[PDB]
Amino acid sequence: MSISASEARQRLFPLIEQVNTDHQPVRITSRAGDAVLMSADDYDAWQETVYLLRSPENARRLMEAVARDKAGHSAFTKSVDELREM
Amino acid sequence: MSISASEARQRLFPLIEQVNTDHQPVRITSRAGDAVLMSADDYDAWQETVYLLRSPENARRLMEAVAR
Amino acid sequence: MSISASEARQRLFPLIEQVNTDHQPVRITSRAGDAVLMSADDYDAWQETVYLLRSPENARRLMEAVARDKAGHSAFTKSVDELR
Amino acid sequence: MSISASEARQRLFPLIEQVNTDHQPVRITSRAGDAVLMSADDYDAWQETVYLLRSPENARRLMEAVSAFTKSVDELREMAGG
Repeated sequence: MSISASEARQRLFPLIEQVNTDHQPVRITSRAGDAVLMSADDYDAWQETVYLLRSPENARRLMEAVARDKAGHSAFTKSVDELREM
Repeated sequence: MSISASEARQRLFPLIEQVNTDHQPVRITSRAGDAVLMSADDYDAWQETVYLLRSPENARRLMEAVAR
Repeated sequence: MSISASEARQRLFPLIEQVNTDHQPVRITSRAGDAVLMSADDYDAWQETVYLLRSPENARRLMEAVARDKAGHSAFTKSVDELR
Repeated sequence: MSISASEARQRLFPLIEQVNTDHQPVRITSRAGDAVLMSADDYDAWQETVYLLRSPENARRLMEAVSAFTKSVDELREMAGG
């Protein structure tokens, strides 16, 4: 979860499998500054949902969609549970 | 809507049905500060979404799930 | 810690000053439904600051702009002065 | 503007430098799946500001961060810290 740009340039393939599995960002350090590698799905999803949050009513529309079905229930309970653990 | 504090005071109960129905906030003017009246479900969903947005993976999980 | 709509309609004015002085939203419970009353400023800032994070890269520019706000007009003029 | 991991591997050092100079993220595509590389300072601002936004008070404070009067603040400051 933190490594030199030097160790990361060798190890990009497994770092990318990594961020896409455990969904944990990787800090890459460097003399010319530090960087974060992350799952590109996660990042994109994060942007696109903030895109939809133009107002409280959209946040409400999101929660409902989540309340609609059993897969919504699953995904939302796991998120709250993640939260509850930290 | 967009009204005065006295206008908002006498009209307060229909304002609460209005907010719970059209989900639009109501801007109340007063020389003591402006205020917004919004539905409680809207407020709670907004604040909850923002809290859940702490983890980016959560967004991806909100997304994947609606699409189920 | 909520208040009934009837108590709210009564005390609207002091509720309004108070939502703006202490900036804490008040929850209103009624037979007509539930509401939250908060300052227009908290509400505008909530919506706009989220809109700005549409690009995660705005976060740092928000942080720095607010830092330049707290610095004062003072920091600017000195910048201007350091010269060619 | 996405590059292959095989490209990212080659110019990893200038890429890290770019991301931090430009304050723009880079999308890396690879046989191992997709990633986004971003300045660490800016990832951090981003996680922190979303954390702060839970609260509408903190949000207000991000919007609203902001003489003879101002003179005397400076005077008191100095008096209080000298």
